Amino acid sequence: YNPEFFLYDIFLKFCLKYIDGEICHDLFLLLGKYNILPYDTSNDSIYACTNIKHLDFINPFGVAAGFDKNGVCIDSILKLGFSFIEIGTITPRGQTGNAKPRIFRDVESRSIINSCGFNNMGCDKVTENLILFRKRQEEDKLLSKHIVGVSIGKNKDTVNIVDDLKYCINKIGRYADYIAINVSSPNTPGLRDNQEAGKLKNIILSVKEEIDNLEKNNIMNDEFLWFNTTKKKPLVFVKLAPDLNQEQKKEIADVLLETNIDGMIISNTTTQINDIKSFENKKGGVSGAKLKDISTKFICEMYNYTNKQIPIIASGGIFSGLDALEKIEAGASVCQLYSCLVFNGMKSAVQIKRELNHLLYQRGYYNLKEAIGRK
Ligand SMILES: Cc1cc2nc3c(=O)[nH]c(=O)nc-3n(C[C@H](O)[C@H](O)[C@H](O)COP(=O)(O)O)c2cc1C
Ligand SMILES: Cc1nc2cc(OC(F)(F)F)ccc2n1-c1ccc(C(=O)NC2CC2)s1
Ligand SMILES: CCCCCCCCCCCC[N+](C)(C)[O-]
Ligand SMILES: O=C(O)c1cc(=O)[nH]c(=O)[nH]1
Repeated sequence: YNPEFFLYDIFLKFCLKYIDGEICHDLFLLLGKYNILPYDTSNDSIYACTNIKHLDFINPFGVAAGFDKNGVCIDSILKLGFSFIEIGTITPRGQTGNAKPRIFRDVESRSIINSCGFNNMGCDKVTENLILFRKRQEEDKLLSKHIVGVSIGKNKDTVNIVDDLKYCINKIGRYADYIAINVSSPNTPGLRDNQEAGKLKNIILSVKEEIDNLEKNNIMNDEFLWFNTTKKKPLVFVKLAPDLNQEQKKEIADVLLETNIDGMIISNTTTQINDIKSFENKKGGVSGAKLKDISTKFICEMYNYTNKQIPIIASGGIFSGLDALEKIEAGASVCQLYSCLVFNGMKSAVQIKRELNHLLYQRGYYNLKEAIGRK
């Protein structure tokens, strides 16, 4: 491995015991901004590359939304060894989010709870940050072929979700490889109710429509319209919460096929977790190890209910290569990490890529794509 990763695990050990969780996170981000994290400069195995339609991932691990909300250190997080990152969730206008403290960690169970409430700098600032990233990407050998998706959402006092989505799309869409529609945060009331079938359908179609209209105004070639990685219009995903009834699920499955959505992220955080003692005090959505089983089962169902037609992005509870293969066997094409980063540290992507590779060999798969959906 590397010593650089070593010191940071030590600093991280310290910070987990004594420092407030949001502060640790900001600290991590500040280190990224300053470009003093370690680099994974290794070639990823050609046997674990993956794709979602025409969107190609050099490796199957990315970082989930809510980690770099404002795109302040995309380079540095990608350079840890991840194939992609999802920035945001963003909203049209900058927002403080809910009252601090709003993030707590339980180390022993490797779980997190949060009630952030979409704290972010807003679309215009985040768009400016993405633009600067995209300019660096053109000059930096390590960033080529790396994917950046943008998670989009609504301001908390916004009545019309769709108007919020549309505005985001027209601002930042050109710079995104994909757009994740966040209708699943349990920290802005209601929002989660937008997963009801009628509103969701309308939402997907308006998203898809605004993206298409990006292409129509401009005089330039596509090479110049899409200032992203794929050089094409961003794909459209929707991230779902796991706190839904079986009937609801089958009904959401239906609308995804009907609207021909490019993919689904399963899943967002849960509020259905009761047995974490340090979290009785606390409010919001739950991440980490305890979410793994629920999230896995949710992938199975949706893959089934969509007839293996809608590419799945998996989240969360993913810590090991084994955790990772479970998701893939259940039907995920690609995996996002969040908590693992928090508890396992900067080495997370290097560690997990090796384990997925070593485990793909013991199960005698020829490559990753062959494992998808092999229950
Ligand atoms: C502090 C925090 C902030 C988050 N912010 C977002 C967000 O803005 N948008 C989103 O779609 N998910 C958000 N999430 C959910 C994560 O993206 C991820 O789906 C969830 O943590 C499950 O993954 P995990 O078990 O690997 O941690 C957030 C999670 C945490 C813990
Ligand atoms: C991976 C990692 N390594 C870190 C080393 C650190 O110490 C140093 F600043 F380097 F001295 C501080 C934070 C670190 N992170 C963290 C990143 C995000 C973290 C976190 O808790 N998110 C809260 C939402 C749970 S924790
Ligand atoms: C500014 C050098 C001090 C670094 C010591 C603690 C972290 C070391 C990681 C440095 C790696 C930075 N770099 C060159 C990989 O980007
Ligand atoms: O911003 C948040 O509070 C948030 C958003 C989201 O999608 N998921 C989550 O757990 N928290």
